Amino acid sequence: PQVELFVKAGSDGAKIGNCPFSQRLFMVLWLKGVTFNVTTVDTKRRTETVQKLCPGGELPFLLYGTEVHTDTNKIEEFLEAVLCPPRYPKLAALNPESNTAGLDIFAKFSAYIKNSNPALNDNLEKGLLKALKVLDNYLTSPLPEGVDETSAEDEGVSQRKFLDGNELTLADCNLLPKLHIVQVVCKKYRGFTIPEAFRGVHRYLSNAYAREEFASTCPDDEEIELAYEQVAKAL
Repeated sequence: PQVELFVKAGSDGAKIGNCPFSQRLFMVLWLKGVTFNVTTVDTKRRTETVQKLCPGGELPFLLYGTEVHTDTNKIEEFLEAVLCPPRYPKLAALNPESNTAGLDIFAKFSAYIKNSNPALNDNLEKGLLKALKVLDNYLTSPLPEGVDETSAEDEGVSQRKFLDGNELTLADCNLLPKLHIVQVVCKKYRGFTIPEAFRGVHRYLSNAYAREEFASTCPDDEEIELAYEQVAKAL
């Protein structure tokens, strides 16, 4: 069946807008290997076709054949269920812990970036750093080794590329768009970076930036920053 993902447009009404849900679903479709369209929607000037498909204005939404699906979590679950083996790869993580690691970071970032009081900034910075460290601990703790790596048993070096192993999973599709926003926005508006001491987080992001499924689905830095001009507050 025809597959079409509709996502909120950015500042010019044409490019993909900042939205971690849009990027998540783009990543899931890309990783499945299915043929699909991505189309943007300017909410201030929606096309007639879009107004008829999604009268309620929900975004992102997915057209699968002639049927419209809304709610990012429900869309993802649906895609995982219908684009399944043997024709398409299963993308669900094998370890439930992969689906909870780092889940709290984005809301801690939001609280941090939306604050304007200088002293309170420092409490919020600590909350964000603690959440990033808990993710770092997950990324540096071992999981069963994939069949394409033998270093753990051969040399004593346990390593993996992503949250759950050496392949991108649904968990990474949720988390990576959010971490990317955290990075770009915190650098711009706070001069804050994820500490180099968090090796797990840095190795993960390096490995992810080397995959087009992630790198190519990121909005450009200026667009992300622009989307935060009425969200981020100056101290």
